[PDB]
Amino acid sequence: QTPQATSPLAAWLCYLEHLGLERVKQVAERLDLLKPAPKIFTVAGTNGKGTTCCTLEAILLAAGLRVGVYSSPHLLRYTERVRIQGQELSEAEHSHSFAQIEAGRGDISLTYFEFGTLSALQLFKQAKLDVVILEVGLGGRLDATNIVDSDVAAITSIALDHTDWLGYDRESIGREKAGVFRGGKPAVVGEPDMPQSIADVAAELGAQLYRRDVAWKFSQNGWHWQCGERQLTGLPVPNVPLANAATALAVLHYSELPLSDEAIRQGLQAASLPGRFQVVSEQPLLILDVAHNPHAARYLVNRLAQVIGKVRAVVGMLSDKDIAGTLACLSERVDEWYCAPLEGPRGASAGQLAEHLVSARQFSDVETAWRQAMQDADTQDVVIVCGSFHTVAHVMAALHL
Repeated sequence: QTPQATSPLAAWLCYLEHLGLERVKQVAERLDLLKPAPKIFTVAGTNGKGTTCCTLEAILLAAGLRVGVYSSPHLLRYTERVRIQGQELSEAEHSHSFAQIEAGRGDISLTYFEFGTLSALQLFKQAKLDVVILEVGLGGRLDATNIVDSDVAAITSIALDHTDWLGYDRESIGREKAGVFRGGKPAVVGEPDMPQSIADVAAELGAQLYRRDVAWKFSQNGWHWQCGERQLTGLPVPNVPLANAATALAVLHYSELPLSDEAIRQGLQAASLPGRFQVVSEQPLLILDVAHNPHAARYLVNRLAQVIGKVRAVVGMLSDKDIAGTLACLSERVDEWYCAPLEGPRGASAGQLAEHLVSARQFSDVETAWRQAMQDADTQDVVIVCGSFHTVAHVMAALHL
């Protein structure tokens, strides 16, 4: 049955779970959703989209602007996906927005993500925003967020999130992501090892390509961000990866928005996202991180090295990830492994994780694994929960965050 505006959000999510861009575009046109705010930033990338967006948001809010952010996936609540002024909306607002998309689409079928994307646009449109930040779901060219013409588009990073396959490489991934670029608009690339396909697409489109280590760069007791002969010096170090903060500053720079020193510094000091190298406790140090590929794992290993005792990892992953690569990378720093299954046909068993490891413990579920790691942990240890949004979410639910 079809839910209504007054139905619980959970009933809407069940309906949606049971569901090129021509179809989602046609619905957005019917509902005048293509221009949610006067300034739109679209952020693609394999990793770092979340923390790039949260840095943009923090600086723009510090500047006194009205800002919305659309991000995905979520940890505990669907409502995490749409932030306005840094905050989540009520479930009721979501149910009402979904009902408007449902009425509005008529006979046109939409996917879960298209539906959620149109709902977000509708929420943003009503909120009288200055700037909307759209995190791409997957890829770029064919993502629902690509129906909106952005003022600035960015690629945060290029990395392989899946296993070997013909024709699947940095070049193929890059090409699809570059689909978010627009003719005559800044195309910011925060990946330092940029595939050529990104430059080729930018060139076919007529976008203005602005690459890290060509057009702008950064270096790190603050840090510096430079673009040509101008720089910001002695910036505060944020609680996000500096590469992503730097991509955010590049977006802001090429947008030409007026932004004070105070807004930049306050935003950098505020920027953070749950589950992105999130310290939840000390002695022992408990960190939650949604890393689920080798590139994300590399950053995690580097951070772990500087918080220096044993490192105990609580891990669960989806079966279609590069499990061998991610676990090989983490294994550079992880001393003790606590493996758990994730539920459903899409979730890897604990045995599927353990086959890539030597000494691994296997548990019935992530909470159980995590509790055993915390029991085993000495005060000098680090316990890192990682592998998937799902793994992190199970521990956050257990901790009642």
